[PDB]
Amino acid sequence: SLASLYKNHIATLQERTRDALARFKLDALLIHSGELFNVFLDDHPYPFKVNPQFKAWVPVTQVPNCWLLVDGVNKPKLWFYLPVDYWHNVEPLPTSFWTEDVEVIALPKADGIGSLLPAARGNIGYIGPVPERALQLGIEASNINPKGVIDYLHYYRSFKTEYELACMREAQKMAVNGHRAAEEAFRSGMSEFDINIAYLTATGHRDTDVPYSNIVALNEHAAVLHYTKLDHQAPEEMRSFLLDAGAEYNGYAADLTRTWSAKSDNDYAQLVKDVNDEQLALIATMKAGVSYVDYHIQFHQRIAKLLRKHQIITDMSEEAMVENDLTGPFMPHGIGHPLGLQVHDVAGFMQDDSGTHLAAPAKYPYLRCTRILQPGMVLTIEPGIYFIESLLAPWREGQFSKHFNWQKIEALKPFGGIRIEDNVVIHENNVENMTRDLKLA
Amino acid sequence: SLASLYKNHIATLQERTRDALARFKLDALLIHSGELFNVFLDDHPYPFKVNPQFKAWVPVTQVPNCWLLVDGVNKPKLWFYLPVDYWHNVEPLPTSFWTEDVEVIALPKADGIGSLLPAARGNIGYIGPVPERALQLGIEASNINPKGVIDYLHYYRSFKTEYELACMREAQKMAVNGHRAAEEAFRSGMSEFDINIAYLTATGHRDTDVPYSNIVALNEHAAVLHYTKLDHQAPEEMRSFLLDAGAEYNGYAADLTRTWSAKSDNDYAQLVKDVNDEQLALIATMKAGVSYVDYHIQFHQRIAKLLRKHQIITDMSEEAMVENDLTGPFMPHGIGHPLGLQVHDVAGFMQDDSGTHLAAPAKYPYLRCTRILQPGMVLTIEPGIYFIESLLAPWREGQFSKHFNWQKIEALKPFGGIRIEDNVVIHENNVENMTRDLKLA
Ligand SMILES: [Mg+2]
Ligand SMILES: [Mg+2]
Ligand SMILES: [Mg+2]
Ligand SMILES: [Mg+2]
Repeated sequence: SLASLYKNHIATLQERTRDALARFKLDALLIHSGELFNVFLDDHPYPFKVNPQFKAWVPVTQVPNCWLLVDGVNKPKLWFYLPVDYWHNVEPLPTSFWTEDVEVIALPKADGIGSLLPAARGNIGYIGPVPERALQLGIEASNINPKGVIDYLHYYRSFKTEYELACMREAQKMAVNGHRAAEEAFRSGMSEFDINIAYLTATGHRDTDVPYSNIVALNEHAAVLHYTKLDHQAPEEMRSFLLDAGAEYNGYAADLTRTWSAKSDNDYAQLVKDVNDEQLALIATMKAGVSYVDYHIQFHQRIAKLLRKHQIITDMSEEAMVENDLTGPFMPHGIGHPLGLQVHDVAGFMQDDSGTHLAAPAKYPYLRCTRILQPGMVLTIEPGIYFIESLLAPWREGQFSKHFNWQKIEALKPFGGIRIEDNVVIHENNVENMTRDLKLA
Repeated sequence: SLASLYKNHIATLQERTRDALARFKLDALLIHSGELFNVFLDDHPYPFKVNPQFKAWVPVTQVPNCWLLVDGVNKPKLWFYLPVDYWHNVEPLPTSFWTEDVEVIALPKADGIGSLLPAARGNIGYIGPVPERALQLGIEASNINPKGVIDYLHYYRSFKTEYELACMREAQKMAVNGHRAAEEAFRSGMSEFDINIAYLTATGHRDTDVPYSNIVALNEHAAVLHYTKLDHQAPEEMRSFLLDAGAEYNGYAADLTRTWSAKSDNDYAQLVKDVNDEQLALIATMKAGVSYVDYHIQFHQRIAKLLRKHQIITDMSEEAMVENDLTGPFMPHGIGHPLGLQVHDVAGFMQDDSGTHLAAPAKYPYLRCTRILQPGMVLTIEPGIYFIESLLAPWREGQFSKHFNWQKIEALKPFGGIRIEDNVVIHENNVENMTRDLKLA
């Protein structure tokens, strides 16, 4: 099943590659997995992060010095770095399903790749993180990471193959398990550090191989959007927990966010439940052929609803709240973004395979996606509401200050904020919510 | 007390810097903490690894875009990157023990540094991982990471101040706690992954912030010198555990290795005990004024003694065993190296402040230290005995094959290997074993 899906994946990628080579007048693409490099003045290596364009073809993510030659017609060729040394642990020559559709060739020495490459290299496009290596290998200067080919392929990354979707559902499983374990850790009164430990234990991940840094935010930290630190002692009293964490399977990411209240009978808990319901309703409105921006704006309308309902903003209609941008400081980020091999996946602004860029509207400058919904797309939906003094301050001084319930805002600050993130897949007649299909409350 | 020590530290570094600047004809050093950089084609950042030369002055290890300006006479100036935006964690400048000896100035934008630096930059030497940024700031290309100054400073990093020693002792405490918890995990039959969890829990480290990747090796994996993988299921039969792991405090590293046998009554357990005792005896022989190579060779003699005692190598004297290099494949690495801000600390081969280089002897090409011991040096002592087929097998094709007890070697291979590592401080008339002072058995 997964194997046959992978045969389709290879066929799709071969077609895209063939079209790209035809358009940009190239013979083939040489895709480099990457190389190790050390910290300044030290021999301490940075962790290896594989070229996304490399793992786009094959599930090999932990091996540098690998090389993929593709022409869209012949069987893809993979030179797989296989050093023989007693120092390091070395990955064996892979023989999994994918090796049936990809010709795997052992590469004992990294500098042995040059003699194995095609004789004529003048029309080969190199894609990889080491341009100097490409130049050494006889790749023409302009064929080193050519932006036209890269943009083309990125545009087509927007549309996931069935194999990719299967991989992403598998990542969803791991992330869900992690989130449940983390919630249990929170309920037990554990610190952010220990909660993180519980998440990693449940997922089988290390902090060095999660698709992105975990956000384990207790209380006020929930209002901190890029919170990546971990307190080693639990707060004096538990109030709230925002967890933005995910997982990875065959290079494909899940990226989930859940928010919990320590108590269930306060304003904050009610607000969390409301954000949940609004998120689900928004998703229920989603369909192909509609701009993603529409859904961003839509959630700002829902924010206006919640602000009015909870008496956070008073003496103003929801419509006027949106018109005057009062909802702006409460969700100062976008409703979400494409998801795939990368967490913030490529082509979020790209309208065609020629690289046409459509920026976010000035009113919502941090929106990461301006794409028309089409079947095959995988997108995050991550609405939130936060109470951030630096953003609220100018409002307190301005003409709309009287509309803000500063007392209640102060009362909500110690709870930080709320975000609820699912990952969905656009289909012809519906939207598949992978996260909720796994019943993550 | 740490404040007073730090004041002394500042005085020391000031004088070193003054002398270096006078010698290599510069007015000041501009030392850059570093910059974030992302994965190829992604917005996923690599973990931040501070410039060792930067944390050499101040205990700031997690903040990019910081700049130290030092002339060796006036109070050190530190522009501390302190951005004001509703993302990540917002807080004021540090007011810790070190902020009275250094002038700390908030830097809200990374590109604002250039207008805050002295106008005359023709004689300012840049030290940092971003030469391009130095060029942008008008630093002469020949003054970007100047070899003379860097080598000089590296040479003097060999001699730790009292502040540095204190920090290293704290790191020792952390690491010792980790090793104890890890041994306990091992005895309980836990997988490498769970043992690593236990280590991280006891030290309070993350995999992303350990000074070097943990080596958690069960059974045969102990024969793999750089084993940084983790099995998630415990092996069928527990036989051995080699743990090479450490900790960091104020940017200063501890690096410890311990080896345990599942059973206490077999040959392997006895060999582990013997290696431990021989390590301790070697350390008991250590003296200032003596070459480190002497101690490397000495431990090869001790290895010869053990191999003879255990009937692993037969019918050859210890002296002849060393002369013919039969002990070679049993410890294919150095006896140790300088330790400090970096794990493999600097100036290991550097004989003077002019950068004179003394290579390891050809017989022991992987020895990382050729220094004469002097008071204030911190060194690792990490002897080991391993059973590595790729290194042992060729001896069967040679004239000394008859001296190898291949049967016993075959019996010992399932246990992998043994390494016992302590971190020691050289003093005038004694050697301080920080690790054993903490009673890590
Ligand atoms: Mg997220
Ligand atoms: Mg997201
Ligand atoms: Mg060491
Ligand atoms: Mg070590």
